[PDB]
Parts: sequence; C-alpha cells; structure tokens
Amino acid sequence: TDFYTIKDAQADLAIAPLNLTVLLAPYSTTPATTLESPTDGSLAIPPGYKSVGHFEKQAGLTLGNEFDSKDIEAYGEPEPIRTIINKRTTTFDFAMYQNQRNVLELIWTQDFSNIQPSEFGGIVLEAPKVPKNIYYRAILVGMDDRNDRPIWLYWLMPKVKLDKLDNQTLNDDNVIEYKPTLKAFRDDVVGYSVAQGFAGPGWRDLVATAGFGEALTALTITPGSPTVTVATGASHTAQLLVEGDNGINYTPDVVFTSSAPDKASVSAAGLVTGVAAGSATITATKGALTATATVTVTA
Amino acid sequence: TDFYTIKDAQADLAIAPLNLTVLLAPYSTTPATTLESPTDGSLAIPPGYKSVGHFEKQAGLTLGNEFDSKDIEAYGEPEPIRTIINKRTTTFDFAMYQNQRNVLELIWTQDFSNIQPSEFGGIVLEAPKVPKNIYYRAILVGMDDRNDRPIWLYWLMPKVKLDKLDNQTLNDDNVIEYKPTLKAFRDDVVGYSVAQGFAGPGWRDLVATAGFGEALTALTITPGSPTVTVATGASHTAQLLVEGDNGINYTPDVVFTSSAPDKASVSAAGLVTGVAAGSATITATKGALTATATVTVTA
Amino acid sequence: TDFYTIKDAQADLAIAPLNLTVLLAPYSTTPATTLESPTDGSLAIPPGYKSVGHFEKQAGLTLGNEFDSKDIEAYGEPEPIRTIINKRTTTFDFAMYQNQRNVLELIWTQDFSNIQPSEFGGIVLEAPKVPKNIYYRAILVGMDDRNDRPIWLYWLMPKVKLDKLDNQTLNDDNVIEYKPTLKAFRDDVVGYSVAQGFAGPGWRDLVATAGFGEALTALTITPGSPTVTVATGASHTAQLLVEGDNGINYTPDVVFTSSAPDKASVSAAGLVTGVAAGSATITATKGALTATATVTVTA
Amino acid sequence: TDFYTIKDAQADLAIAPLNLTVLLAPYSTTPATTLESPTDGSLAIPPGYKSVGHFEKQAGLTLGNEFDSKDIEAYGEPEPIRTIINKRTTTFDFAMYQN
Repeated sequence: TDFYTIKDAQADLAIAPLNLTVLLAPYSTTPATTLESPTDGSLAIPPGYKSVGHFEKQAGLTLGNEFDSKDIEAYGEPEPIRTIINKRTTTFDFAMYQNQRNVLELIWTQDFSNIQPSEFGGIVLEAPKVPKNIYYRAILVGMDDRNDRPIWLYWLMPKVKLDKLDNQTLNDDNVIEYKPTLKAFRDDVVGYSVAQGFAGPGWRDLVATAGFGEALTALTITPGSPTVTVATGASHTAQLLVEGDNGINYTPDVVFTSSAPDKASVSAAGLVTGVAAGSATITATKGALTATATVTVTA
Repeated sequence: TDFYTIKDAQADLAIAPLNLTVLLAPYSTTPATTLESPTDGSLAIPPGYKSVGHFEKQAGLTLGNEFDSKDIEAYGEPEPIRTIINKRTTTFDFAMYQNQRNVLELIWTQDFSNIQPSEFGGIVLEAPKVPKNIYYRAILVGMDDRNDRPIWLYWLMPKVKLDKLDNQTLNDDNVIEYKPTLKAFRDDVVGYSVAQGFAGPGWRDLVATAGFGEALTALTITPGSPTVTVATGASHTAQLLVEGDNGINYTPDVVFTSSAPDKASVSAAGLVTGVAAGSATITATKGALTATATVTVTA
Repeated sequence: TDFYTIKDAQADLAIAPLNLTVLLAPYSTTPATTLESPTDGSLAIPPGYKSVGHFEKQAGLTLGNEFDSKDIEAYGEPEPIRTIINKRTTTFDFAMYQNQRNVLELIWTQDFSNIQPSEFGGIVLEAPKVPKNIYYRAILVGMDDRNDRPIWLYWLMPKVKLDKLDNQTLNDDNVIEYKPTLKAFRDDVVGYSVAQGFAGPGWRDLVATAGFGEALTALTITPGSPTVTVATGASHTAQLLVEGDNGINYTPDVVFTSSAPDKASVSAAGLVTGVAAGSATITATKGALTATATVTVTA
Repeated sequence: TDFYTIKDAQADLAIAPLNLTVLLAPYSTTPATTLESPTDGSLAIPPGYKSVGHFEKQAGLTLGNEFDSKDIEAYGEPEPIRTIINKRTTTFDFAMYQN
C-alpha cells in the first residue's frame, strides 16, 4: 500500500462558504431545528428570522471557541487524574453595513419597535438608561455553489447575547460599520448552545463519503406496481419516490426514463401519468445504479 | 512488586460534586432513610423536602467536623490511658440567593406559613421578639455526571438547627446572599446526626471496587425458564431479572439479546413478550460475563 | 426524576439591590408598618422619614446578625438539652457622603434643630458635653429594576441607635465620609426590631412562586356586570377590578379589551366609560388566563 | 440651510509652525508674560532668554498633557458624583544638535 491510498484525501469535502448570511430572530421566536425543508430538502428559513444584510468582506465572520477547565492533580502523577471542563464558550463577530432596525436594536440593546418616524421620516434612537440583556436566535447559513449543486452549511445558536462592541471609525471614504461580538449561550428547550449542520443537493452526494450513514449500494423504487387512470382526475397521476439502502431520498439525483412513452408519461421529477392503457416500464438510473418499476394503465 | 501495583490507585473513585443541592424539610416530616428508590434505584426524594435553590459557586458549601474529647492521664504514662470523646459536632454552611419562604424562615427562625400577601402582593416578615428553636431535616445531595452515568452522593441530617448567620453585605452589582451555618444534631428515632450515602449507576459500577461487599464474579437470571402466552393478557408479558453474586441487581448494566426474534421479543429493559410460539434463548452479556435463559412460548 | 427537576432553581428570585437608600426619622414619628401604598401598591414613604443621601459604593451597606444564647447541659447528654437564646442583635453600617443636618445629628448624638446660621450662612456644631441616647426609626429600602418592573425590598427598624463610629480619614483626593454602625433595638408598640418586606409589580409576579400564599390559577371580575350612564356625571364612569384566587389584585398585570369600542370604552387602567348605549364584553387577559365581564350602557 | 454653512470651516485658522525655536532662561530671569512688543506688536524676546538653536526636524517637538484624577463613586450611581482632577502634567521633548 502506497502513501496516497493511506492518506485518502477528498478535495470535494472541503467546503468554501462562497456566500454567507446571518439571520437574527427575537427570543420569542421558536428556535430552528434544521434548515432543510421536509418537502424537497430546499432551504427553508423559519418565520421570524430576519437577515442583517451585507457585512464587510475583508473581516468576514470569525467564530471563536474557548474552553475553561480545571484539572485535578494527585501526588506522584505528572498528568492530572481527572479534568473538569466547565463550559465551551462560543462567540462570533462580523461587521454589518446596513442601518436597519434590527442591527441598531442589536447594537444599542433596546427595542425600537415602538419608534415612530416623524412627519418627514426622521427618527431618533435613544440609548437606554442602562443596557438591557436581550437574547436572540441566530442562524449563520452559507452557500457553497459548486456545479450548480449548492451546499448549505449553517450554525444554529438558539440563544445569543451582545458580548462586545468594537470601536466605530468614521471615514469620508468608507461606510459606517457596526462590529459586534455575540456570545452564544445554552438554551434549555433545545438542549444545545451551538449546532453545526449541512444540507442541500450538493451535500447529499458527499453524505456517504463524509462518514455519516452508510454508502449507497442499491436503489429501490418505493411505489411498486402502481395503477394509473387514463381519464383525468385526482388519482390520474402518481408520484414516484426513489430511495437508497441508507435511507436517503435520491429522487432528484436519479434520471427517469420510460420504456414506452405513450403508455405512461414520466418526467424528470418522477411523475407518472398514463396517457394510454397498457403496460409500461419506468427506470430510474443514477450512475451505474438502476431501479425498475412496472406501471399498469387502465382506462 | 513494583510501586504502582502496591499503590493501587483508582482514578474513577474520585467523585466531584458537579451539581449540588440542599433540601430542607420541617421537623414534622418523616426523615429520609435513603435517596435510592427501591423500585429502580433512581433518585427519589421523600415528600416534604423542598430545595433552597441556587447558591453561590465561589463560596460553595463547607462541611466541618469537630471532636470534643477528654484525655485520662495516669502517672508514668506519657500518653493517655483512655480518651473519652464526648461529641462529634457536624456543621455546614452555604450562601443562598433566592428570597423564597423556606430560606427566609430558616434565616429568621420564624414560621411564615400564616403570612398572607397584601392586596398588591406585598409581604412584611417581622422578626420574632425572641429567636425560636426550630429544627429541620436536611439533605445535601450532589450529582457527578460521568459519561452519562450519574453518581448521586448525599449527606442526610435528620436534625439541623440554625447555629450562625454571617454578615450580610449589600452591593449595587451583587445579589443578596443569605449565609447560614447549620449545626446537625442527633435524632433519637433514626439514631444518627449525619449519614453519607452513595447511589446511581456509576456507583453500581464502582461499588465492588470501592470495597463494599464482594466483587461481581458471575451473573444469574432469576426468572430462569418462564412461560409466556401468545394471546394478549395480564400474563402475556414476563419481566426478566439479572442478578449478581454479590446481591446487586445488574439488569440495566447487561445487554439483552434473543436467539430467535420471532419466538421471543426482548428489549433493553429485559421484558419478554411471546410474539410466536417456540423456544428461544435470552442472553444477557455484561463485560466478559454472560447469563443464559430459555423461554418457551405457547399459543 | 432528574437532578434539575429536584433542584427546582428559580433564577428570577435572586434580587440585587441595584439602588439603595436609608431613611431616618426622629423617634416621635409613627413607625412605618409597610412601604406599600394601599391605594395602588406604589412605594409610599410615611412623612417624617428623611433620606441620608448618597453613600459609598465600594463599602456598600453591611447588615450583621448575632445570637446570644446559653446552653443547658445535662449529665450523660453530649448535646444540650435546651438552648436559651436571649436576643438577636442586628446592626447595619454604611458610609454617607452628604453633610446634611440629620447626618451630622446622627454622628454627633445631638439635636441641631435649634442651630441658626450666622449672618453669612456659617454654622458651628458643638459636640455635647456627654453623648446622648437618641433613637431613630430607620428604613433601608432598595430597588431592583428588571424589565421596567421594579422590586422594592426593605428593612424596617422601628428603633435604632448609633452604636459605633469608625475612624474618619481626610484625603485631598476623597470626600469626607461618615461611617456609623447602628444597632437596632426592639420597639414595644410595633413589637419587632427588624422586619424584611417586599413589594412592587415584580414581587407581585414572583410572590406566588416564592411560596407565600397560593399560586394564581384563575381570575375574577369583582364588579361583575356594571351600568354606566351616557350622560356626563359622577356615575358615568365605572372602574373595573380584576382579582386573583389567592387574593392579590392583578389589575395592572391583565390586558383590557372591549368587544365593541363604541358601546363601552375601556383603557389599560380598566375604566369603563359608556360612549354609546349598548351591551359590550370586557375581556381581561393575563398569560393563558382570561376573565370576561358584560357592561350595559343606558342612555 | 445646507451642510457647508453649518460646518463653517475656515482653512486660514489652521496654523502650521513653519519655523520653531525654544529659548531657555535661568530661574532668576523675570518670566515673560507676552511676546508682543507694546510699541508696534513685533516679536520681543525678554532679556535672559537664550535659544538652544537647531534641533532635529524628523523628531520635531512633542508636547504631552496628562491628567491625574480620582472619581468619587456613590451607591447606585453608574457614573461618579464628583471627579477630583489633581493635576494636568505638561511635558515636551526635542532633539537638540548644538553643543
């Protein structure tokens, strides 16, 4: 065995967040559990999460993790017999550009929902008497677009608080930047402080390679031998679902073909409509893996 | 024999009270004899023991022990011929944060059960003209969570009394702390002043190593070969019970398998349900030890 | 039952005296029974109590409690058979900045009410040839401001006397501080030496959880179904009253709505004003609980 | 009213010390009160002040001001109730050439 086989390097698993956005929601909003829609796996932001818009490219977004642990030392032991990690402090910071309501609320620790614009649109936002402890739910979601198969990777922080505010420098040749450092706290209802997740059509290809689940070996068409009506109606169409050995829906990834197009009409998605009564064979093929089903059309 | 073998140090026997809570009950309550539930060994607190809530981390909780002894000295004997130890005084102190009824009753040596809030919820707690002699029942129970197998170690004090009250300091940036020093007395009906106890799955793992009882050398299935009915009914399900030689129930620790899943269905809890008639072998494996039972299912 | 449920820790019951003030009144003043105004529950200080002003933050205010007890010991009993607690001495000390009349009177144990300033406003305060035994009535009231719902917690001492005076240091970079230690005695008329009390909307929120009285389970509209006249007059307006099962007035906490605004107009205070004749339904909602009343307006 | 009228910027009021000199005098000399001659407003150095001559251009002449103050904090007040500024120390440094 040579060195390269042992190394087993997969350049595809390296994910570059080509686009990124941060969505903040008030603490009353139900925290998000996953960003994948149950319908078709598309990106689905839960209601109440509103983005903070553009932020500075050069600084980007910085995530920091810090451990605070106490080690128990016994006599004669060079290394501790037991170490106690109290917490894992997670923070993240960025540099927003936009002077919208939520950004100013975040930086001023105040609720400006009651602020009403004056007769000419002018507003005045007063800093509170003492800073308030306001908690938000944060979704940091980024898209890596490769071969038109995006990978959406996101950080879910169900409870964050404004921990630090950097210095604000005003220049005549630059826009105003707000640079807060937000600390993520533990949330009891969901049981985690920060969660990292992946989703998207691009990630579905790399699920097996990354080591989550089992490698795809066989393809199976879940609807077996369906009967479709020639006449128009609610039961005139039947939707096919293709699955794998590891339990992942591979329908968007497979290619649908019909042996007899007139008897049954199949699309790329997998819908089956029986134009003419008879027997047809619908085959879903992805790579070298093939699944076949038979459709009977009765008028 | 090298030095390490002689030392025979077990780093798993070091228990750190990662979480700690103090529960106080009125003297009329029946004192707790153990915090282990006889049903399944889980942490069960007798009714009437109400917790005091949060308390200061930095101060922590301090246990103190003192001995009062008199030495009988004889002529020509450099050391005493007999030592009469009159009493072992046990005390403990901590700094509570919460301003609830039991805490204020404890610090004020008064019963506030008759205090009713005013029309708008306000209350006034008048200190008694003379401090009262009030006794409580105390439980100091702490959880050490290691690899999701908690160890609950507790101190039971069937008769405690407020002995001292530290100076209280009001600061504009610090919460109000009540710091009582409670002295444990002897309770005649139960027979002790303080009792230290251990419980939990982690202690069940470490009970044999710690030197209490004998080590676990073999397993035994007490139900042996039971009978189970296919038809639904009260006797349709039979619960197994794995026991150790040292008399400790090791059912949660062992792993249950069934030779023929159709004949007899067994779960992690060990319950046998006869889906189909036939003879099956139930195997409970823990570590390198194995127990076997035969279950026959009759239709 | 897991450990957290047994602990049952309420972080909202921790009260931090964000602001604090000490009010001293001459012994002839009627002692304060409570700081809660019976009219609306707001903070109401009885007349004659004049505040001492600012005092040092770093030193803060220190409250100390001491017990004077004697133990009766019998033959063969390691612990005392009876403890006779003679008294509970309470003291409190702080460091005032302001050179008011009352502060200097307190530190000098003299009555300066007859001191008249000279032609240009100068005064001279001669210490008495022998210190006097002067008693005051003291209120130590602090406010914790959380989400604009203050909690006022106070200590009432109906009879205090200057017990100690710390060393006074003069520095060119420090104001002059008077640091007295006042001991609270027993007032025969009210029957106590120190009384701790709580009030405010925040306490009304937390009074049920703290264990005083019973919890709020249902609401009630005590006025029931009132009548209001369209014509202007004394009886034209009728004030509603929302009450809880535990006997606490929850009118500020509930939200008032009117089914038909024209028939009956109700504000946040709950006052029903009959603009137009007709039947309207007034709904008071608090959390998940709701109370309903019917108001009929006759022209 | 537009922004530039409100700003009211006067470029002439910006003074650049094109030439500089430092004159030291012994403590017995009567201190100067003003450098304007009463006769015609010309620059008039009082007697006893002798210049130190050339000094380094790149280093320039650095003036520094430092306040030392103590703030009195009361209970419940986030901001001090009184600030006692003890002193405003002034220093200046330069790199002389002449021996």
